[PDB]
Amino acid sequence: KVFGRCELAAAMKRHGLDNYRGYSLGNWVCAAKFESNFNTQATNRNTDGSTDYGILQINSRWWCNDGRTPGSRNLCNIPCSALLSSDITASVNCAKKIVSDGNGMNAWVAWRNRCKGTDVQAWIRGCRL
Repeated sequence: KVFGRCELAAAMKRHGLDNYRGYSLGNWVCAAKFESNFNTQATNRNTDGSTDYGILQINSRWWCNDGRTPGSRNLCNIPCSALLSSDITASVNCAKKIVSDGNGMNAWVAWRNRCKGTDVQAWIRGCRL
């Protein structure tokens, strides 16, 4: 599923991501935008053999199991495919764990290189939340 911006913001908010660990909703939406372009089915192979899955490009070496990432951990205890569902519940729950890991949203390379320090509020402008 390819979410609309305001649609994703609404879902992310309902799921409790707004201000989660101090990150305003705009940060989350911004990250999703540059990580997957709001596409829950987005998958990207990484040089290390792992693969990023879903709307927030959750990695298979640490967070989910895809059956082809040696030395993987599956910290979110979930098949990576669950991170591709139209129902972002799995991605959100997993994301919550990732952001709480210690480096905050810096865990999302796209967020750090394209969202961090910018006016992320712009990502939720016009949305009815």
